[PDB]
Amino acid sequence: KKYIVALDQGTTSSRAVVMDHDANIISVSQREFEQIYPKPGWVEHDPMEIWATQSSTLVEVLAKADISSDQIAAIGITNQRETTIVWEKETGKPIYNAIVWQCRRTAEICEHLKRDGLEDYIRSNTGLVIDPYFSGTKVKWILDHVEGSRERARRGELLFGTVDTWLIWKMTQGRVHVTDYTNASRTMLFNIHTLDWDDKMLEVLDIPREMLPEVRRSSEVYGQTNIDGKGGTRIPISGIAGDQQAALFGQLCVKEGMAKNTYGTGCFMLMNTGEKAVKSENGLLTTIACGPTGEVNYALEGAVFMAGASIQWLRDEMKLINDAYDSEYFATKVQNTNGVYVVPAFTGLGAPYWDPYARGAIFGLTRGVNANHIIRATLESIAYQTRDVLEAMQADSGIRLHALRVDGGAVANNFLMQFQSDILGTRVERPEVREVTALGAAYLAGLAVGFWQNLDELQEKAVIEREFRPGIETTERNYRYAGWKKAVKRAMAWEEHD
Amino acid sequence: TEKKYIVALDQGTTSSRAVVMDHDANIISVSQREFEQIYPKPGWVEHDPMEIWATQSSTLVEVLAKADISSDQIAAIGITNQRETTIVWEKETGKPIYNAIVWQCRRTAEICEHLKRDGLEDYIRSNTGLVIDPYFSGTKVKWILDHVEGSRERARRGELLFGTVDTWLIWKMTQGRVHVTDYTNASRTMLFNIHTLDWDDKMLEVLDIPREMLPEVRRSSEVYGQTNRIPISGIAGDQQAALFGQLCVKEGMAKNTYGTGCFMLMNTGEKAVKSENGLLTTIACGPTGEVNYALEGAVFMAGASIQWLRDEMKLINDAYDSEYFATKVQNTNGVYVVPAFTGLGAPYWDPYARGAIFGLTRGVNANHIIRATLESIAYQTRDVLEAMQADSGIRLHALRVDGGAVANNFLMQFQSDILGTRVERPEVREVTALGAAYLAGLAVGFWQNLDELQEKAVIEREFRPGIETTERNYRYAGWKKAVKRAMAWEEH
Amino acid sequence: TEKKYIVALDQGTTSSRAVVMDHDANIISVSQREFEQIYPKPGWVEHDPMEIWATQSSTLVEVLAKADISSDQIAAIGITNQRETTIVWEKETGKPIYNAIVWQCRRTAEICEHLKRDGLEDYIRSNTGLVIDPYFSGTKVKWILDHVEGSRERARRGELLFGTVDTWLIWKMTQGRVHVTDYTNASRTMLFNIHTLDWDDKMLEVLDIPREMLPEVRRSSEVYGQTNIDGKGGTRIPISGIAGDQQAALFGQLCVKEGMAKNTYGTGCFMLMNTGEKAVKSENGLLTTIACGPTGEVNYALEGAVFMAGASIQWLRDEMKLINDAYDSEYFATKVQNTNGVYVVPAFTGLGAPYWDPYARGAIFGLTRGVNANHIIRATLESIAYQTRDVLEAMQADSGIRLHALRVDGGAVANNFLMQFQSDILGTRVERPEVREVTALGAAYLAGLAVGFWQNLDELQEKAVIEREFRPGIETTERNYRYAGWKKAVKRAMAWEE
Amino acid sequence: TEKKYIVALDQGTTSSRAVVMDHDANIISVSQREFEQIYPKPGWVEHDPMEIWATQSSTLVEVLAKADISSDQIAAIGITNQRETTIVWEKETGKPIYNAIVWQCRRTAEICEHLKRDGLEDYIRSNTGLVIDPYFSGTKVKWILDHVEGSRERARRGELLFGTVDTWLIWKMTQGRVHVTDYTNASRTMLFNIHTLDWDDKMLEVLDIPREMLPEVRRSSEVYGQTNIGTRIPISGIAGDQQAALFGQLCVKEGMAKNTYGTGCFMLMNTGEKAVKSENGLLTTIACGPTGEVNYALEGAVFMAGASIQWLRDEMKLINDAYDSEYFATKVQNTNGVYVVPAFTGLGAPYWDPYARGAIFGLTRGVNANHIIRATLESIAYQTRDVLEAMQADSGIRLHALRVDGGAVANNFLMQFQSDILGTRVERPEVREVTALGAAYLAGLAVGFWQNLDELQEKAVIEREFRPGIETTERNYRYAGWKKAVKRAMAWEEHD
Ligand SMILES: [Cl-]
Ligand SMILES: [Cl-]
Ligand SMILES: [Cl-]
Ligand SMILES: [Cl-]
Ligand SMILES: [Mg+2]
Repeated sequence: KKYIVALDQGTTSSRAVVMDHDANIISVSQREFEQIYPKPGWVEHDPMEIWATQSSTLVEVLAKADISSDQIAAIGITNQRETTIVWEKETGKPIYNAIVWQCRRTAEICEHLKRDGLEDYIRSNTGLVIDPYFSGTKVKWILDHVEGSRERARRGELLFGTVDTWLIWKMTQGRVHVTDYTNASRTMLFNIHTLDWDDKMLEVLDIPREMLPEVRRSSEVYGQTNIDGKGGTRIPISGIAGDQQAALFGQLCVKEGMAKNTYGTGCFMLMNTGEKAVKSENGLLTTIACGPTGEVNYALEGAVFMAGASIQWLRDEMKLINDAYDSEYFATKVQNTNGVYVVPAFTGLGAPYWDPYARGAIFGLTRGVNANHIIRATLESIAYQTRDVLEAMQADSGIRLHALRVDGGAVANNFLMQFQSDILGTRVERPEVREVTALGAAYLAGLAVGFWQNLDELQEKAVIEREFRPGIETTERNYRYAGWKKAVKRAMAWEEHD
Repeated sequence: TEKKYIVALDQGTTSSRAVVMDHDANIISVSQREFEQIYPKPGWVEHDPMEIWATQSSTLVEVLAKADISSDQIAAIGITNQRETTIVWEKETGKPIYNAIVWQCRRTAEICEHLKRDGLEDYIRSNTGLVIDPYFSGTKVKWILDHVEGSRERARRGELLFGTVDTWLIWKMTQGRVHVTDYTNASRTMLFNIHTLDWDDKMLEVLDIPREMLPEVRRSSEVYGQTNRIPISGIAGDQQAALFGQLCVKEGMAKNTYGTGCFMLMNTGEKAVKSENGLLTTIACGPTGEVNYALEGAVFMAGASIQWLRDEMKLINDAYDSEYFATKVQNTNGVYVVPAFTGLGAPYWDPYARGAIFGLTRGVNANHIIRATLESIAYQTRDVLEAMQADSGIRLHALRVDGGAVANNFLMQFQSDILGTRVERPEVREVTALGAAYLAGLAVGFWQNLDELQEKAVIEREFRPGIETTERNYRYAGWKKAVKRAMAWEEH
Repeated sequence: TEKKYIVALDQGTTSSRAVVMDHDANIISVSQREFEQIYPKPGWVEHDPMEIWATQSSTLVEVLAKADISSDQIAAIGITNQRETTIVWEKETGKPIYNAIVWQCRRTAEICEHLKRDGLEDYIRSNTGLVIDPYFSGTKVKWILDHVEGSRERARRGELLFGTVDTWLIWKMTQGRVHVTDYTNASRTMLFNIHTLDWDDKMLEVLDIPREMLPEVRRSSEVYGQTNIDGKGGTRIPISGIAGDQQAALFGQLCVKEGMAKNTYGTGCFMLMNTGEKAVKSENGLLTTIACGPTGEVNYALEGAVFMAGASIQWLRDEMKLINDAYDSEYFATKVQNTNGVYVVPAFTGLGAPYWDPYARGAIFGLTRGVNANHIIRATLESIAYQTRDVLEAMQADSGIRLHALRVDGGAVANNFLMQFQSDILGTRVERPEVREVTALGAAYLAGLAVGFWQNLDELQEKAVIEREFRPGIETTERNYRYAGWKKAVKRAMAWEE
Repeated sequence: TEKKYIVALDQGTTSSRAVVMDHDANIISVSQREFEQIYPKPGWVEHDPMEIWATQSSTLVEVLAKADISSDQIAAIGITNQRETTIVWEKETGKPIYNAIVWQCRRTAEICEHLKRDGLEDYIRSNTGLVIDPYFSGTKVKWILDHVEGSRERARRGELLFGTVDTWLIWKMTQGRVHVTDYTNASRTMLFNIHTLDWDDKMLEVLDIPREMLPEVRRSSEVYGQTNIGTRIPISGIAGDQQAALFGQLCVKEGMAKNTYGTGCFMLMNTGEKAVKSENGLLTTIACGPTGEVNYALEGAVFMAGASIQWLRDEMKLINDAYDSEYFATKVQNTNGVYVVPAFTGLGAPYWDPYARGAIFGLTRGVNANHIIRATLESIAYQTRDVLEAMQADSGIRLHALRVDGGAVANNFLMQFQSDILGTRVERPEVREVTALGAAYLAGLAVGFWQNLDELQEKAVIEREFRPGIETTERNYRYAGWKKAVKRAMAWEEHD
């Protein structure tokens, strides 16, 4: 029973990772799935495509490595947060697509919450902001959309889950309907202080309590997946955390004030705040994180909706880059953006603005602007967003970072890391293993079954592959950023409300 | 011999053209010759007056040679040209004292800022019809006088001559015997009073321009002189020649010329309409070549925006023209592209605007952006048309169109739809040449008038608004929202 | 549970695929997974057998997960595969002793030169159906035994096993219990006697291949074994059909009677005609191979493959950059009424059937000053059709059968210009069916027959729909005139390379 | 007025050009104007004579307008031109009875088969210096007469005139007063005896060409007449363009050779006052001696050089004005095994195969547009090597340097590859319009603008030198592959 598997069910792909007791990566597999847009500003996934791709990557990562099922000591599950699925208990059939965290469809529902004066309650009790980001209003949308569904839900016929929950339920043939505190905290239906569902929110959004999973700590045996057969060895699912929380954990940011920024589909900066919730006065989120020994901690979070996804757009939709010839290649073919800024509000703006009516915009164009400039600006936007959240986080926490601890695939991009260093005037420390999300999920799972004894067993794993140090002075820094803010302001409030 | 043809010379911004027409105004022969655009620094635009002349004389010879027409056969020559572009030369030697400073040149921005700051916006609009912008010739003559040590005294002395391109051609053609312009050209200089139909003393003073350097100003249809001997008997600025060639000779008749930029003019009969909506008030030609007035607005980046796509975004070409892609999608998925690359002209006149793209989401693709870039041509045209309808209280039923881009059926239908207006595409596309020919021809009796020409003119296609037109105000609203965000981008 | 589905596994050259079909042979669900093409040196082509395995396994899990089908609802699995591609592994450990050597690999060119030189062309043709070329498996197995010191003695000792991709998959799928191939796949090895239907003693001798390494050879329709994809205590699903991909496509097109032919358009073209129960020896540069009759019994076929078809359009797009996408081909080609006298012979990797000239190289003819880009695009499309005629003239010449119709499949069949011109240049009707998944259908039919899911093919054939029929639109004179120039062109592309 | 300038008109295959130069032979002003290449079917090549006239008159007007030079300041005009290209027109009206049939056109292949069948090879080479090929004017004149019912009878009535382009231009510029040609142009017609220096009645009889349509043949440097462009300006120099280039390169003594890269490329060597017979597939033709008197040359004629680039740009769109052939070609270090045999219009010297058509070989999956561009450029150098070796064979001279032109086709990349493939230095004078210069010299001499070539000889031109950058083994490998490719493009087109 020699390995731990992390299932990392992402916004744009499903991945599976096999790790050994030394905590080295032995095998990895990834499968993409379709991003569905039924209209502009909407974002959907097919839950059966989420399941299929995640189940199949698990099969593939063992097959390719010639690992048999019975050698797996435990599974850890980590996932794209907020994304919302509602299905039939009896058949497993979804009643609607997954509504992705990114989708803006519930803006109008959000306006109602705000009009009803719920801002303070929601922040005080859930740590969250009123925005289409969070699951609660998505659940409402689906129930309002599917005639009869509310009554069925009362009848107990319909289940809600975030993606962790959908996955476990499918992996356990429906025996387990569960979530962890970190995922639950993103739903806007869960009280992050009492550590239970919040009845006022359920009342407000008219969501039957019967739909809801049990909520548990992120390091604990939740159940059995019969991937060694129904007659085989027991393979327990024993770690769950929302992906950004799992990255925080795998970065060993388990002490108050410790922070990381993950570069994925989006960008997400979290700082652990120990056992105490810190209120944001600067447009951030208060959320649940994982303590040293898997207990409930709190974090501050800045969520940026588009980072890597903007590069994917360049590739897949604008076809301005490809595999052979990536973004860093083109970007560095030019010395600046020639005045161009790109505000990547493809799905509205997240922290610290929270404007679901913002839409993607490009500024500063002249006749001598080419593709490389636009490319380069799209990349710089990742760094500019980060500064936005970093500054807000410093204000809320009282803490100035002397170094930015980063992870995610995009960190492989030297141009981006250096520009990030530059625009912040802070060093950036890049690690040798970049997919820290999966590692976090592994550690949680592993700790739960005693594969590891403690986390400090894992202290010496990470290697700072590179340190980036600022190559520009305050004046330039500050000038470039000022223009960013000019761009952002012009992108805001684009979409006409319902 | 028997004089069976009229010749139009159209000296343009990037090429010199010569066109030959018969009494039925059939296009018999056409020649086009490119010439160098000089950019000595960013935003600066110059021409070599000797290359303008050589390419204009050469195309005249070429167009006749190829058609086997001789001089004895030519009733008259009409002259039409890129306006505002400014030349200062030596009366004695015919030598320029500096390049032509092209209408596109932005070198006089500071002088313009000071004029406006000194409170002169109304005086200038009122008396010249113009906006205080580096577009127009006055500031460019000043610049040259200021640049060339000693010239202002030589100008006073009578040693130096000013001309727009019409004046320069005609002077060269008459070997210096005729120093003349028409009203339409003069109206573009910012030195001419459009009401008194004479040079404006106050402008000459504030810009410090000696009166002895200026040509005589005459009708657009009058025999001005001769060239080895053919009568030269028509002159109009190019956009005014196009308006004429479109036979827009009655109040309320309008055209749009699609090119690198768009130039829309509407005839306002014999009365000058003062703009309060960001347009130009200018001189035009009435039915018999007499002074009429017009409202005008130019969109500086139209065709140019597609060229950006071609060459810089490199998203398109000859194989793959914009219409190909545009039509791969049934809309822009909420995208608007404001190609304010050089700022915004009429009706905004914001030099600080820069180009921008709006409404992006995850599923937006290159085709939506290509489409939206084409659409912008139609939106910017709407901007001008709304202004013109506002200034004039004339709501158009139909717009006459010309230029290359009129061939683009997608664009013309979208244009009709976004306007709610018929768009009339003519059979005979050489409207600038026709305008100049008609002028020249009237002047010499080739035609007694324009009635039969009117009668026989054919519209090759009329676009009318489809049901998509009912969305035009929703769409347009999004556009105006985009323009507002592209404005005032550039830091002073 | 009611076994309502058949699954086809279609392990291809560049991807592994899994397809689910119901009793009406509706396509219920498809999955496809790419795997790495290994090019160790120019001309050399490898696959990792563990990647083939992992991707094929994973897609079968994926296709059923997405469709919500469980293993107990599968009546049978049918297997089809990229032919000739060769694997040698250790029986004991399941470990390959070397990468798969793909059909496309040219490494054995010198072995083949020596076979020819040693006079064996007729013996090889008469007994195996095959041409002496690196294409086929036998020399590949020799290369591996030669390369891997000691391997032939272990082979003798029954320690090493040979398989084509069918054989590898089924051995993996049966946990090593079943080492089998079908007649179609075996016929491609150059070690199998197509007349005695046993491994050929002389071939095994000449190539010094131990008979102990070779699988048992069986019908293309017959239960071979059982796989379990659930694990211990799971369902055992019958594996009950096997054909080489091109044969499966033949079968799928229901070309089960003498005279019936199909062409599959892809990167290459693969053309086969059924010759019933009797083998036709080629005098005209074709292959004689084993195929499947109406009840999955041994029939024979003539075959010829055009190696560059679709690939030539890929060249126009990627290398010449004359189009943005392949799909635009027909659009450009049709902007002109003809090619202005141009022919394009895309012999980029030599010429396959009917020529078999590895030394040919691509060439373009008939250029004059007024020849433009669309003339060249149009000619490059036309080449596909011309190369097709080369093979079909040979096949008529070999068989004496002038085709009633040609059934077509593959992406390019969507190209009506191409399909019409194909009809035209052949003087033969082209039949485009409503089905596209003809390889997988073929493998499905064979599996289904074996387990009695279908009693026979009678109603599949009854219910079979031709979606488009192209009829020739030029006379004999013209088609013959045009062809003669094509022929003149090919002759000058030949024997180019030193 | 002081007559301080000479103008030369260089009416080429692709464009008409005018150049105005001073007494030091410095170019004051140049203009070039393209015109349509008309292909009524593959293999055929035509020009509109009225477009030739128009673009040539316009450029003349343009150079002077530009430079501000009046007619009374010009001592003389010299005329040079694309050779062989044939025009027949109506004397009374100036109307052509058919397009110009360009030298390139292959339409008269069948007429040439008959000449060949008739055993005329030797007669034609002995008397005209030429090869039986559609290249030359005579068969093109036959074709036009044959084509236009009643034309022969009109011609005998004096109603129809024949001219090469020199003749057409001078006729047009003199309003029909002068119908003339020079020895060099006439030599290219296959109707003119290069030894007796008069029309050849056997060739006229055999092609059934009425003597009445022919112009007068004169010295290449002599006052022919004058044109009002106003003062009448002396027209006083005419040479075929490649002979004018030879003259402008100052190749006026025996053994002096050059290669001019244009639409096509053309290697000529002056052989003084003696005609040398080619045994190696070249032409014997008329050239100009130091005072513009009759000399002889050997000539290698390559049909497609610059034109192959035009094809790339204009028809294939593989290159553009902004990014040129040298730009792309240099993006790759070789052609990845590709050869382009640019027989777009048949093969010239030394092969003389009017049935060849353009062909590309050696294609593999990794061959890209850059390899093909480059290979197109290389073909220009390979064809040059073909003619150079023949020329060495015919002349008995081993060249130690190739003297080339300074025009637009003779780019750095090509010049370096030329050197490499030859194993000889290439010398490129920084002279842009060497053809026009030749024509200018001729005209100037005629009017005494210059007294002789002496002081022109002493003008130190900048000259660039390229040295061989590869070794024999490679050179010879590369060239062998070329020959392999040529063979396979030969004999492509089915005969009529
Ligand atoms: Cl369980
Ligand atoms: Cl006068
Ligand atoms: Cl079994
Ligand atoms: Cl004369
Ligand atoms: Mg076990």
